[PDB]
Amino acid sequence: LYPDLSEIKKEYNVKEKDQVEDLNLDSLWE
Repeated sequence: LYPDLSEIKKEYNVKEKDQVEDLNLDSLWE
């Protein structure tokens, strides 16, 4: 329940992932 209580930690926690998953599900598909 409630927010992620992060939403600027999460996005910070995701931006780092939203920048790598590619190189795993896009870097080896290239």
